Amino acid sequence: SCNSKGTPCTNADECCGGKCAYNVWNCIGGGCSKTCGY
Repeated sequence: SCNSKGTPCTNADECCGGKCAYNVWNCIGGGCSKTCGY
């Protein structure tokens, strides 16, 4: 059970590829929503 890119998560495990993290310019690390890369 995994997820795909563009999907919200809290850990890399949530991503079949292992790329869980948020990438924003107006969302400093600390209260954001990480997304899948692969």
